[PDB]
Amino acid sequence: AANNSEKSKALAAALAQIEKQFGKGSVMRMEDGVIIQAVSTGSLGLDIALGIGGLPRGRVIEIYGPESSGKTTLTLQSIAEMQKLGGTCAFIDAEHALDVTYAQKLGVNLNDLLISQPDTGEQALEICDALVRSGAVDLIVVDSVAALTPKAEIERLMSQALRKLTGSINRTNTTVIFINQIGNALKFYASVRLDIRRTGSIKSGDEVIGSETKVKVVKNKVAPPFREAHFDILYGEGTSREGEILDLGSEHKVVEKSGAWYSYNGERIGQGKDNARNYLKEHPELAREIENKVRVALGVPELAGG
Amino acid sequence: AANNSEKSKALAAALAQIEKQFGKGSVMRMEDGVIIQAVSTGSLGLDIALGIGGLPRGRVIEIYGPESSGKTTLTLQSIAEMQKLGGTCAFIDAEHALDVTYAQKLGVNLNDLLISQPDTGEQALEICDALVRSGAVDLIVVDSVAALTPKAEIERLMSQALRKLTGSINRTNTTVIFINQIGNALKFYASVRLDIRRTGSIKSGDEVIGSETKVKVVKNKVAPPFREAHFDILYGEGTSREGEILDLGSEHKVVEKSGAWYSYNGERIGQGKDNARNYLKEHPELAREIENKVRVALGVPELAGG
Amino acid sequence: AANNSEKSKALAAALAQIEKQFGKGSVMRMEDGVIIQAVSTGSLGLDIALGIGGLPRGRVIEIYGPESSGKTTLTLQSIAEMQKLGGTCAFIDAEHALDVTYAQKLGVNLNDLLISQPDTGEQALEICDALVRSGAVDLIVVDSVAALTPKAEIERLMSQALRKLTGSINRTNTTVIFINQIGNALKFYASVRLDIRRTGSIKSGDEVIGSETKVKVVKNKVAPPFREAHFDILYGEGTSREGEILDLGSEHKVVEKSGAWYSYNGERIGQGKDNARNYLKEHPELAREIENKVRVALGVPELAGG
Amino acid sequence: AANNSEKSKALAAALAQIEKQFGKGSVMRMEDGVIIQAVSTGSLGLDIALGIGGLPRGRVIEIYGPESSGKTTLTLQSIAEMQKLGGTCAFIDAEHALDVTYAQKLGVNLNDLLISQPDTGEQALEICDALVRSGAVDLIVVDSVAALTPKAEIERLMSQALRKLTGSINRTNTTVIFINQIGNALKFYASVRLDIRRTGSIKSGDEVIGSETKVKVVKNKVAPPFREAHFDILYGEGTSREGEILDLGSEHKVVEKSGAWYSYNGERIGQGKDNARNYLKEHPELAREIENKVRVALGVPELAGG
Amino acid sequence: AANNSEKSKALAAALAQIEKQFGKGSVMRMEDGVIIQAVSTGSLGLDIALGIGGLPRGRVIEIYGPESSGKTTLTLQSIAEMQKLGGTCAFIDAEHALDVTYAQKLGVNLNDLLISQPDTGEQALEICDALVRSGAVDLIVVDSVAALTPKAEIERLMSQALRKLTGSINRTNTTVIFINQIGNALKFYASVRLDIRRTGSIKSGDEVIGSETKVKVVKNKVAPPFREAHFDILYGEGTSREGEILDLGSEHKVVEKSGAWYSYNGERIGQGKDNARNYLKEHPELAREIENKVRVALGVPELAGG
Amino acid sequence: AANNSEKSKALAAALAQIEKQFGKGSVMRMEDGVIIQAVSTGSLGLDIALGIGGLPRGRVIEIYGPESSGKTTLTLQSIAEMQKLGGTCAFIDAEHALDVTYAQKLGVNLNDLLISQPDTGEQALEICDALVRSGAVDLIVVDSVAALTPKAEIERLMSQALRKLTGSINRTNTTVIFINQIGNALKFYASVRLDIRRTGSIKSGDEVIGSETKVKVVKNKVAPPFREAHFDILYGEGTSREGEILDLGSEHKVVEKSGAWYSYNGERIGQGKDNARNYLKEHPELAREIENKVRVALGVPELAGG
Ligand SMILES: Nc1ncnc2c1ncn2[C@@H]1O[C@H](COP(=O)(O)OP(=O)(O)OP(=O)(O)O)[C@@H](O)[C@H]1O
Ligand SMILES: Nc1ncnc2c1ncn2[C@@H]1O[C@H](COP(=O)(O)OP(=O)(O)OP(=O)(O)O)[C@@H](O)[C@H]1O
Ligand SMILES: Nc1ncnc2c1ncn2[C@@H]1O[C@H](COP(=O)(O)OP(=O)(O)OP(=O)(O)O)[C@@H](O)[C@H]1O
Ligand SMILES: Nc1ncnc2c1ncn2[C@@H]1O[C@H](COP(=O)(O)OP(=O)(O)OP(=O)(O)O)[C@@H](O)[C@H]1O
Ligand SMILES: Nc1ncnc2c1ncn2[C@@H]1O[C@H](COP(=O)(O)OP(=O)(O)OP(=O)(O)O)[C@@H](O)[C@H]1O
Ligand SMILES: Nc1ncnc2c1ncn2[C@@H]1O[C@H](COP(=O)(O)OP(=O)(O)OP(=O)(O)O)[C@@H](O)[C@H]1O
Ligand SMILES: [Ca+2]
Ligand SMILES: [Ca+2]
Ligand SMILES: [Ca+2]
Ligand SMILES: [Ca+2]
Ligand SMILES: [Ca+2]
Ligand SMILES: [Ca+2]
Repeated sequence: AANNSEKSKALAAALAQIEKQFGKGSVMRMEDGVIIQAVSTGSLGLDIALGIGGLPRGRVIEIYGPESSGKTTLTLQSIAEMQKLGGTCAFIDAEHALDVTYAQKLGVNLNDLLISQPDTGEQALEICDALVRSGAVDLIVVDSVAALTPKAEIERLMSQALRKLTGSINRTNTTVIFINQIGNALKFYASVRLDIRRTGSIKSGDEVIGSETKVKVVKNKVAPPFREAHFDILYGEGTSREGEILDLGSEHKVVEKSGAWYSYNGERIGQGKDNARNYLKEHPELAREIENKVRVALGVPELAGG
Repeated sequence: AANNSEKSKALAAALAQIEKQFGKGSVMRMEDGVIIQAVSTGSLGLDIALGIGGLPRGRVIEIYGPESSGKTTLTLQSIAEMQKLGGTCAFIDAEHALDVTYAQKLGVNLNDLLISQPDTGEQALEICDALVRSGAVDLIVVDSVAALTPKAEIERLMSQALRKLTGSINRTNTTVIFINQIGNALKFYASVRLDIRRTGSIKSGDEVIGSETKVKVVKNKVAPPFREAHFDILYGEGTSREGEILDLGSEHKVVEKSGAWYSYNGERIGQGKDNARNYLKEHPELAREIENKVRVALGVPELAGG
Repeated sequence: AANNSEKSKALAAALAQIEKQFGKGSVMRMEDGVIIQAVSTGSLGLDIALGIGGLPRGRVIEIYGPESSGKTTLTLQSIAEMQKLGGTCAFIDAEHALDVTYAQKLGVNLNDLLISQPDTGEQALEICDALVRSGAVDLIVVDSVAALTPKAEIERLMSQALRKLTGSINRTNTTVIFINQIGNALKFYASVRLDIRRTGSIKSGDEVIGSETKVKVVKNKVAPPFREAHFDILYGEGTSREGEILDLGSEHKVVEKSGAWYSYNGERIGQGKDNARNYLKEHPELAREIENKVRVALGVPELAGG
Repeated sequence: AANNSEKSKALAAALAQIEKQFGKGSVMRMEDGVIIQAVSTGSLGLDIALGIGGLPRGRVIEIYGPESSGKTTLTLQSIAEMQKLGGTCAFIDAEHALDVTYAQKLGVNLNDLLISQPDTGEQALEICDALVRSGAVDLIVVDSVAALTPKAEIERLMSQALRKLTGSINRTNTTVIFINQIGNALKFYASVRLDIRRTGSIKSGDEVIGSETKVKVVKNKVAPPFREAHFDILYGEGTSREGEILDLGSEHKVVEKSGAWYSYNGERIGQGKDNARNYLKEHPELAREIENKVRVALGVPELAGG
Repeated sequence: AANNSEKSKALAAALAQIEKQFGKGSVMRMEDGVIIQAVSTGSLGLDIALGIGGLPRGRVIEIYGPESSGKTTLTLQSIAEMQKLGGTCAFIDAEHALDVTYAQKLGVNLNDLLISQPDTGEQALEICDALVRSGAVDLIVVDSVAALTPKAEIERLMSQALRKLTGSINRTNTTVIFINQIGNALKFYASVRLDIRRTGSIKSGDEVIGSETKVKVVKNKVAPPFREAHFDILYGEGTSREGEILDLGSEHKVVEKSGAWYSYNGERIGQGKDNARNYLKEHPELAREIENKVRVALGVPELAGG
Repeated sequence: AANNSEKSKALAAALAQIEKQFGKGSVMRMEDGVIIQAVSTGSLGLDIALGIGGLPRGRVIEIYGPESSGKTTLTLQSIAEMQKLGGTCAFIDAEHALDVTYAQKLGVNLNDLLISQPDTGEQALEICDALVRSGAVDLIVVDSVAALTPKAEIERLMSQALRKLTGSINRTNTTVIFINQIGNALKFYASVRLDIRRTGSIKSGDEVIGSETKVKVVKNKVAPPFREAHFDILYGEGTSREGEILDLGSEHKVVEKSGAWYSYNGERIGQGKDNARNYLKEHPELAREIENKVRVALGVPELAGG
């Protein structure tokens, strides 16, 4: 009774003192929402699972998973989203696999993309630090952890580098994403860790044209962890974000399914999911409007409209 | 003399204080007119009997009467009228008898009609409350009182629900109509109670094509009670409102009967009542113009023209 | 000399003060013309004798004379003229003698004619007052004075009624004509009093087809009194107005008689009076043009052309 | 030398000042031409002698001469010419000799001719004044001066009348011609005075069919005086104007005499004068064309062609 | 350790005392930058090699080198730059080779250029002194050392003159440049000595249109000596300064080479070096903006923008 | 050595004592400048030759020379200059030759000019004395010496008069100029004596439009004597002062000759001397600005600008 009031008073005061003393995000409740500066992953479901609506800026991010699970796709979409915000992006490459026609399809502006193919793991982290320290680079993607071979071996690395790097990152608000194939110092320094995997084939006839994808946020220091997103990745197209908008939009009653049609605000979008997705692809301002309504319904920060 | 002046002064001051203290409509004179936000019943005669020109918005309405007397017809017309105003409508159904071809003939837009077929009487009133609380539903029809069986029985309900519901209704201006076949808590919470019954057959040859209908306003908190309306309900067509317009229009000298013809503003409408009704059906803007003149002559608020 | 100037100055100033104090028309000179809103009697000669070109609107008119002298004819023509102006007319009948084929021949539109056959003299004047008070009736004919029997007798009337009626008439600009067969309160309230009588037969062979008619304006408050008009009334046709136009037109040099022909503006109208009258009947716009020239020559207001 | 220049400068300036001060026509040179609104006399030779091509409008004209010299003929032709211009004419007759078959032969439209046969000389001049004052009469012929007997005698007249009449004539542009048989006040008020006389017989066999006629302009205030015209007047036909056109036309080289033929513009008109005159009578538009060329050659204003 | 701190303390204090006692620039470190009032040489590379961004004002300058190496070009550009600053310039000529079409192409305003062709070496230095002493001449070019023949010979000079001249120069802030063909007193008095030579031909086909040029700063009292600049001199155009801006701009990452294009601030300048140079020639405010960014990157004072 | 120092010390002390004892101007060096209250002669060259920039105020001036050499011109210009200073002027005339259109062209305000034509030489000097003694006349011109005939002769004069007059002149600061045609007492009392003569014709075609003029200051007590001025006097225009400004201005480097143009402060004045003179005439404030710079360069006091 007064026991319960006394107990809730004490919990609140402790939670507040913990946040003051150890920093925001140090203790959360598992289903907490958010009251934030983020860059979209290009997946609405993943932006929602992240709680703040995207990857947090000025932080270290790790994305790991088996090859062809969607890691590079997610980072190229993040680059395209950051470029849309007006930000400058760099790709530090130790894998030599980038396909720039694909990057372009995902919205990356290659004219403005910085690229580095470093001579060693040391050199990769030092170049990464130099770009962070410039104060003029907004997002860096490092591909990939394992490939970051020490000079001695070519003829604790991660750990001292990450110490130096995180120092720089905190001063300049640069976002840095490491792609890791499936390293340990990363586990503590990262504010967000994503576990991505293929969960099924998508097929046209017996031609596979894509993959069902699951991403789990296994570490999240800016909103509660362990949320998941499920979306399609289509060959040549990346995340089917328009599909997410229709699915989540209909689920949360923003978008109507009227017989065979998807409709929004009393107007038809398309007959069947493929037609409706294509219409949203052709009408990106409408797509963004609907997306933002879905974000608001779920308590997730909006993206830029306009 | 001065006795009479003193007496009239005292009556007026008491009536004014009663209205201030107990609310408008608490004491009226039986033939009072009105100085109001209403939705039409689809019957001109009933809108006139209601005094304010329709059902009052933000209030509870009860419509009761024997089966096939016209209750569902009146509520579907009210839905069509509310949709014409731009309002969102819901039908909460415990009778499983709705005919949507008929609803469409009466002008209901099924695309925009919310529908619920609840699992119990409790569930019906809770869903009704949730829709009222949304602030986004303008009119709810609940069919029907008796059918609202308590969960325990399936395996005071009305009374506590109506307490909660009327609280919500007053905050959001939602209109809620209960259809009752021939419950007690309704008698006090309802601002308007309608008693509807069939009073005769309408025939083509020996084929009955409709029914003469009488509606009595047995409770009216927004204008004086106990007025009545008489109109035809035709199978497949609902209230013969064009017939009411010609009848009341001619009665109150707005519409002329010139020999065999009905005429308005010096122009023929049709030869005989059937032809004139059909012409008004084909010329709804004229029908509304004449209807509104009749309303004005009787001291009843107008509907939207245009 | 200066005596004459002083005397004319004094007369003028008195006449002006009398008009200001007692109202226009209170003192006139017997051959005064006019500087007016009127409705034609259907007789050009009578419209001229009235000075203002017709009966004055917003006033009481009395027309009296022996039966079959032309009273009803004059009032039906006045109705037809008022309807031509767009005005609404009523006939209050205590004589039960109206012939509506004749009324139609005289140009009355029966569709728009209000009719009343009152239960008593009181009822006649009360209905007359109600029509005046509507503000929507332009001309009322009351037939006839003597027939207006008091209720008590059926089982001062005129006088108190005329007091009330003239009050209403002055507010609404309604014209009211009383037909009187040959009452006293009428003598003062009437602005115009007409004395009409038959003065001779008109014959085809030994078949009488009409009557020579004399109307004397015995009271005139809107222009000088005691002028007279002489015209034919033909069975089935009313006043021979085309005959008046030719006669007065030729008299005042507007219309030419060239040998056997009547001519206007250098063009033949017809050979002999009957042919010329028929031509004007067939060419009413020409008839009106010539009529208006005659009115202008005599200092009488014009009618509508077009 | 400079004497001559100084003298011509002074003369011109005086002539200009005289015209400004005393009016146009006050001083002229005897052979002056003209730079005018006129009505033809029906004689080309006389229209030329008048300088302005006809009698001046808005002026008083006197025509005097022995009986049968051609006075009435000239005035009837002037009437016919004025009617051709669209003007309204009046004949004020104290002689009782008019032959209207002759007037018609000369082109007078009797339908439009006003006629007066006054009771006295006074009455004649007063009617003349009233017609002038109308502003609607273009030409008045008064026949004849001597016959204008004073009332007293029947049981200075001309002089006070002419004062009043000339006042009216100047305001309204009416032309007034007085025929005088062979009065003194006329000598000064008239702008033009014509002296007409027979100078010889015209014969067919020993049948006289006409008369050689001489007209002298003894007073002319609109162009120089004392010019003369000589022409034939034929019984029943008036002035032989076609003969004048051929004579003056050939004299001034407009018309050719080719052997026995008269020709104009390279085309034969007729063999011998009689045939050529008749052809011009039958072809009045050609006659007018040739007449106007002759007028132009002589510096005389043209008539209407068409 | 503390040995090193003690040693660095002592060096700094000595360097500071040397500067105070012998003057700024007396001891420098070879790669020192600068913390200055300068006039541009018209070569960005040479302005950079000079450290302060141009020739120092209020000082003596020597420029020496073989004929046609670019000496006169550099001094005419310095004149044009000084005139751009609003300064008054003089050219003292003992060589008689000036081409003023070329001077104009290089931006010299001939209207404001003072010119002297002295009678002897003595007279040249005395006129130079008089111009310096005026306090109204900002830059003097003396062409050329060897040609400055003593009067006695025409029928130590430099040394006593330079003593007097440097006294005047220090009081008035006049800049004086001596052109020397390849004198000894100059070696000590000069604050800056430039060694310029042709190092190669520039060709269009087999037509030589210019020369590769090297300038070495062999003496520099205002910033460290022995730096070098390499640039093109084109016949008729002088130093290719726009070429320097593109080269140094791209080298120091201010200007982008994107495929075949040079670009700055995200906007194309031109396809290939010639087109980009011409664009900068046509857009001098942009050229200056880019030049100044390059200066800032290298630690060199800026020029006036605007 | 010390001989030279002793000698220069002695000279200076003697010169200083001579000035104290005999008055300023008693001993000068021939090329001395000046350290003064003056009125301009209207000639810049003459104002410069006078050393103090004009005639000295409060002194006697003699101007002598052959007729038409420019004496009257110089005195009328002096009057115009004195009036410009706000001073009151008088002209005492024994020659009767003054042309006041010319005086006006030279800038004399005739409204304010006092004039006297005395009866004798005695009377002239007595009136001159009375005007001086008023304390209210600033400049008096006496024309002319020879014409100043003694009364006895009409039926030593100069000498006793000049004694009295110079006494008055010294008290009141009046300037008095005597014009003398080519008297002895004048030679000593005058502070300034001018010898003016024509030295050549100025011609347009073979029309002489003016005269080259030389003025020598043969006596000067306020600055060194014997300086000369040469200027044009143009018929109707007086001294060509704008021409002097351009000539002396260009000579002393204030005004530029740039090709065919005269220019000042970088702005064109006119193409050729005539155009430049006219521009300065139209822009008197500029003319004065340039004139004053020339005066300052020569060590001569300035005139009022503004
Ligand atoms: N160049 C490309 N063109 C078209 N689609 C591509 C391309 N690369 C990848 N994809 C799509 O994205 C899916 C995952 O590829 P992605 O490179 O994003 O994963 P990854 O984990 O970075 O791969 P890896 O480990 O092989 O370097 C692929 O299965 C394919 O459907
Ligand atoms: N589906 C329909 N099609 C055509 N006409 C109908 C239909 N339903 C009702 N009507 C007309 O309206 C009349 C009354 O029906 P309505 O359903 O409005 O009354 P109710 O009181 O709600 O009925 P119940 O009590 O049977 O559910 C009927 O007699 C019929 O004439
Ligand atoms: N029904 C009719 N048809 C044709 N002509 C008619 C008719 N009624 C009247 N007239 C003509 O008009 C004349 C006068 O009739 P009117 O009714 O105008 O006079 P009244 O004074 O109103 O008559 P009463 O006193 O008989 O009611 C008649 O003599 C007749 O020539
Ligand atoms: N009625 C006529 N019919 C034919 N020709 C006529 C007629 N009247 C006149 N003429 C011709 O005109 C000539 C002159 O007649 P006119 O009447 O013009 O002269 P007048 O001076 O007015 O005559 P009077 O003085 O006789 O009244 C006659 O000689 C005749 O040739
Ligand atoms: N009059 C000119 N027109 C065009 N280009 C010129 C001209 N003079 C010089 N140049 C260009 O500049 C280069 C060097 O000439 P400049 O006179 O600047 O050198 P310099 O050392 O002063 O010459 P010199 O020693 O011959 O007097 C030439 O090779 C030529 O390309
Ligand atoms: N009235 C005038 N109009 C125009 N120019 C004149 C006039 N008077 C003099 N000048 C110009 O000035 C010149 C000298 O005249 P000015 O009268 O100044 O000399 P002066 O020595 O006083 O003459 P004088 O001895 O004849 O009285 C003349 O040659 C003429 O060019
Ligand atoms: Ca809808
Ligand atoms: Ca009607
Ligand atoms: Ca006619
Ligand atoms: Ca770019
Ligand atoms: Ca004054
Ligand atoms: Ca210049």
